[PDB]
Amino acid sequence: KVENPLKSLRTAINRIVLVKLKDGSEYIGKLEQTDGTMNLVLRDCTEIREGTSEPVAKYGRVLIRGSNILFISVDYETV
Amino acid sequence: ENPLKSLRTAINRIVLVKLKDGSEYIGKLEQTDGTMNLVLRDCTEIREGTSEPVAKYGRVLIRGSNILFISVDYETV
Amino acid sequence: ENPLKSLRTAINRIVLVKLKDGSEYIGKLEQTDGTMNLVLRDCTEIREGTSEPVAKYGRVLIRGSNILFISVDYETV
Amino acid sequence: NPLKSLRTAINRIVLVKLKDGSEYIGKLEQTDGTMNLVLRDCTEIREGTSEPVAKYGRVLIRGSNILFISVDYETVMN
Amino acid sequence: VENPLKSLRTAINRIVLVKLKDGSEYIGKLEQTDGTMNLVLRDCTEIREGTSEPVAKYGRVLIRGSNILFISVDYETVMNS
Amino acid sequence: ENPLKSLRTAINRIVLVKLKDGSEYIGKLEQTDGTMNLVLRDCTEIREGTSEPVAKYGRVLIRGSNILFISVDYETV
Amino acid sequence: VENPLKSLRTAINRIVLVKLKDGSEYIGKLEQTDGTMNLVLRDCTEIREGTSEPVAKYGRVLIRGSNILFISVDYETVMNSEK
Repeated sequence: KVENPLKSLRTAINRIVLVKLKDGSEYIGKLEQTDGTMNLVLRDCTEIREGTSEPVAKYGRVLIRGSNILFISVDYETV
Repeated sequence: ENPLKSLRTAINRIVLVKLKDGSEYIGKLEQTDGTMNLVLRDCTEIREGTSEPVAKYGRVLIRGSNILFISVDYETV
Repeated sequence: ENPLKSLRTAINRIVLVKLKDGSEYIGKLEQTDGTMNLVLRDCTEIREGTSEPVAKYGRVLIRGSNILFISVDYETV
Repeated sequence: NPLKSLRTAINRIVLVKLKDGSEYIGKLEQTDGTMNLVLRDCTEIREGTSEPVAKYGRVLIRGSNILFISVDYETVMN
Repeated sequence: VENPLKSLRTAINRIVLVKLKDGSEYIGKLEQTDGTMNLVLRDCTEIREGTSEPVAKYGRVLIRGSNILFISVDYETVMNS
Repeated sequence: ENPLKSLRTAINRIVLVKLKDGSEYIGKLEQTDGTMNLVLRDCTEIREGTSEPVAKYGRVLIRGSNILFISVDYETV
Repeated sequence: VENPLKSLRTAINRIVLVKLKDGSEYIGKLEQTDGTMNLVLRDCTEIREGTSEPVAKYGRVLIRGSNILFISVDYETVMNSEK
């Protein structure tokens, strides 16, 4: 079957991803929805700071605007 | 399962709207457009943690173009 | 529903406009537009947080793409 | 509608504020749907005053960078 | 009357001034423009507060119209004062 | 003759991506498309001149509209 | 005489300067171009303000036309002041 960047976004549904917006902020959540424009819907969204033991704020269920995203960590693994 | 009807399901509830400014706002969502244009009843700007209320704007119309994200169920307390 | 119809209901009233640079402007709304191009009267710039006019501009055509939000029902005084 | 309010001020002085917050005045000649303007005798005046900074002559201002345009400057004369 | 792009198109073979989004100004001799306000200038040099300096020569440059604040189409008349 | 068809010659290779943040990231390019969206494996953030990584993000989807330039083969050897 | 984007294609194999919106300048030898001003460069070297002194080597880069301020076509001869 096919493989394209945007399909790989659609395959990350129901798993834990990191989204980095353009302001430099990073939010971890359980990916639930996507679209072509990269509009995300996440569950248990938590802002984090790199370094640090992850969370610094919780936002619950969040609709993210694809226009403002820099990248998406498709399968975020803490090791 | 569209990312947008999740938004329009959140109408009549209290939402958090963050903008590129890092500016966060909280208010009862009334109306919603496909380009994520927003109207909020009782929209008070809140700093992050802080104190919360910073400025009370009443009913605001928010351009969708300038939004980072929207916490659709921001009765997260 | 439709968020921009909420803009045609503020005409001939005072509104507050937050622009992208963060500067705020009060004035009386006259005409509107699809691109949220606004025309205000007695428009005075006020500084972030306060109600103090630091500059008055009179009748002002505002470009819509540079607007953060519009406080539609700025009675709240 | 707004963009015909703009044409009211043809051959009259308007004030234009760009995204970087720099303000410019000059006599409006020509406009279009994206608010691309043409001004004569363009100057930088400094905010609050009408004391020039830089003269620029006839200028074409790209519309997307415009914060606002005060079409009825020159009545701020009063 | 009117069509802002036209005043740009009659400015060919003239000395113009371009203020870009980075906030810097340049002068040069205009040579090619299009509908997207893309500019081709000769003898381009960065520009200042008053008269006009030669801070940095960039020669023959193509200027992407999407990042231009404005263009002064008769700048020679200006620095002829 | 096409700038983008030089990008797809870099798949499975290590490239450097500088976002508009100025922030730069190295990683094995896996997937691309016409919008210059990229998928990197072992995406790590770097500071030019230094050896230590700023952050590890693993397999990353990079949105194409926020990229400055792609070093479509970082031969640092 | 002709059309801006096309004058960019007469600059293939030349040393050109590219300034991005952030303000950083890069020097390299132009390979491939398209309508949206997307570029491919060899010898891509970031140079410091106005000078011709290298600060970072990037080799072959695909540059996004969206983020360009300008392109100094044939930049080679424009190295009078130094080298």
